[PDB]
Amino acid sequence: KEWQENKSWNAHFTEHKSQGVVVLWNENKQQGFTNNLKRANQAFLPASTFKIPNSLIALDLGVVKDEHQVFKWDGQTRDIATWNRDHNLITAMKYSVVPVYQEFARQIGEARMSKMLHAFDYGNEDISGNVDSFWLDGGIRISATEQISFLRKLYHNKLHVSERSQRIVKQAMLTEANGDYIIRAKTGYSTRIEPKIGWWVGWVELDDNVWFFAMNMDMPTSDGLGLRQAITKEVLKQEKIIP
Amino acid sequence: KEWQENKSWNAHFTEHKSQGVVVLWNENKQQGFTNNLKRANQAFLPASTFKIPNSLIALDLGVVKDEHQVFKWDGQTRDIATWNRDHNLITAMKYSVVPVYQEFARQIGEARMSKMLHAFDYGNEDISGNVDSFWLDGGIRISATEQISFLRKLYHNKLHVSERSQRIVKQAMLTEANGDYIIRAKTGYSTRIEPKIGWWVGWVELDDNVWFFAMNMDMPTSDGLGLRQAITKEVLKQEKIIP
Ligand SMILES: [Cl-]
Repeated sequence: KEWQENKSWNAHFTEHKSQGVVVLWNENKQQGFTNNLKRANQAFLPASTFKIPNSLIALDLGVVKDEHQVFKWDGQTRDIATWNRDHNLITAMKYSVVPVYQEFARQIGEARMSKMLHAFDYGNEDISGNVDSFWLDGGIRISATEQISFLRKLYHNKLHVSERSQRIVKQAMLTEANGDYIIRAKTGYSTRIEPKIGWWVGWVELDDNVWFFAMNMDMPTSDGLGLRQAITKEVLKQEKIIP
Repeated sequence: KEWQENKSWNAHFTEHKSQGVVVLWNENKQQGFTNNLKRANQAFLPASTFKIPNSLIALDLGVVKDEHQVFKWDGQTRDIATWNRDHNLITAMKYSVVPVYQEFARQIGEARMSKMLHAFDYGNEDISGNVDSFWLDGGIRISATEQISFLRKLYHNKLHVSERSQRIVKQAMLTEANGDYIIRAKTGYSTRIEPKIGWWVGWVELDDNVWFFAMNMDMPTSDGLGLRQAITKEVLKQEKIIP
């Protein structure tokens, strides 16, 4: 649980006229690195990163049966095109399809949702809002360092849900894989309360180690959204974690 | 019809100066495609493609605890540099580490191995030869279309082992992923009995379909190994399956 601040990464942000935080955790060595200890420990709305615990709970309670169950589009056209189609758990996570996840949350219900999040130690002690809204409207907050602590539990199958639920969600988090590395992760974009931010949280699997990461950054327009991944990958490259 | 022959792809073999087959299977439409209906049905030694059933059997019997268990290098240098290190199930499949897998076969034993392959309906189901080498220089043979038949059952969690064993092995088969597709697959190089061949078998996961593949090509020399993937992706691209 030992930490180093590297202000030198601030350059990856200033390059884009942005502000933000990257937090890395070396699993083998049990050491953390961040450009900004303060912001690393500040709590923000999780927006679509909340689909990770939402997925786990829906699977564990059998709200969702498996990763192939189809959730049919409701016929209402929303302004994100990829939402306007049938989804399973994999594609719902891939395209961050809020309406699907909102239906999951309703079936979970407020009482089980609250208890499972307490079991996960996820988020602030007193959450609030409606069950299908709280994770959007500002009823729950989490810091990049707290995202890492949660992801390390999931990695290790240590959360208070079945092993099966955790394996399925880790499959759903798969984002990139090559001969050098696998990334399992989830993006977020929080717009409903200031400051508007983007998220990318997850890990990098190597042959010999795993690097957990969580980043957030100011995101006043959707124009910068690609920086969530690019800035994280710049830091991974600089740190020789990926080529 | 159910099966369609597309000699068009033969051009990918000769443009890279070799010979072989590709079999594709459309899961949604239950349709098959190959450039050589004949060689598609021809049985060869599975070589390291046998790591898929071997892994499944090892996990299900508890010979292997999970994907993190470490198999320590014995300190003897072998031909392939990447073998000369510690491995877990994920790295052992990535690097095709025969020594690890032989140790599995010995602990499984001839009687359980034979029974399991009967229940998998795997190729000629014949394990005459060394229990720790039959897939390499022994009596077992399998066709590309029998590979696909087996791989379909694995995809659907319908092999006679636990769901957990199947999900772990499908994780271990992860070869490539991006915003376009996921490939789960395993390579094979058979050199001890003629004709020498290369395999690549697995599947391509898309948003709303899965394309199983099984391919084998002549490999008189280890210089063509790279072609196993290259010819398959050439075919995949031509069929508009991957960009
Ligand atoms: Cl996976």
